[PDB]
Amino acid sequence: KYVDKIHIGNYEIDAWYFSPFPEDYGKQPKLWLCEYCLKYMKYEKSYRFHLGQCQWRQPPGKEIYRKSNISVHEVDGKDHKIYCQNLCLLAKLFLDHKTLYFDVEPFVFYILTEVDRQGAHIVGYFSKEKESPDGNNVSCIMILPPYQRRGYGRFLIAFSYELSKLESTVGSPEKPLSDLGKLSYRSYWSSVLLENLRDLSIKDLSQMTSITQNDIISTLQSLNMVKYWKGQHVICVTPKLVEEHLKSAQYKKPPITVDSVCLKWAPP
Ligand SMILES: Cc1cc(OC(C)C)cc(C(=O)NNS(=O)(=O)c2ccccc2)c1F
Ligand code: NA
Ligand SMILES: [Zn+2]
Repeated sequence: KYVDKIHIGNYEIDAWYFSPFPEDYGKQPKLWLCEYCLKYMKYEKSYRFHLGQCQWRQPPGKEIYRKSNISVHEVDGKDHKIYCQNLCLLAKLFLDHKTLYFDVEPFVFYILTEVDRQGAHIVGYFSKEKESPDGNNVSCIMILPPYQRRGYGRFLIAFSYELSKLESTVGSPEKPLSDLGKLSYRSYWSSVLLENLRDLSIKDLSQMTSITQNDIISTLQSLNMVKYWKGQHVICVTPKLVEEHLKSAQYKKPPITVDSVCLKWAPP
């Protein structure tokens, strides 16, 4: 019997996938998690006692982004191993393809929180390899179900590229993406490339956005905005076509933006 439901913060969330919590935790009807330190617990009564004792009110590590009540904390897997392991176990409940939960030292984790008077409330996160041979600027990216489709995943995607820009490098999320992750990346890539084309080669779009040329190309292909000439993909779009796409329906929700002025981060 697996964990099939969690209590975290004020949320109850059904699981989507197996996550390898220890077997005596899986047998319970519900797993209870501290939303701040991510300790997982077996019983409502151990949970209630923890909440009265636990002094964390935000993620560990350093706050590398803060604008109003939106916060990102950078957590080195080697300096906060238990926390990062608990995060990985939580994420695996909602990610089919994640496979790494306990060997977190090679990773840095970026925790998105929404802040009120009580504390910084976890919304989702992405992990990133400290050293990525493959040029992945995201390893796993997860938004908790009650926050999905509300602009938070777009924020974290945009955030992963802002770090890539600061590293003077392109990057791409590690494959395979979850289904919602796929739709989300395609929509983010469209928005960013279309906005840059409104206001340029494929290589220019790549250097301006840190989106890889392959991701740019496959995005422009889905928009039917690339020609092929003698073995080369070549952008082929009119300003009017760009605006037709941009004011269409799916680009209408106002984003949580990443304000680079509020990003406190130096490339390793
Ligand atoms: C990357 C990602 C992962 C995710 O978790 C899954 C893995 C369980 C959820 C989201 C998410 O919530 N997307 N919706 S969105 O933020 O409103 C958004 C609107 C427009 C363009 C991009 C995103 C997400 F982006
Ligand atoms: Na649910
Ligand atoms: Zn706690």
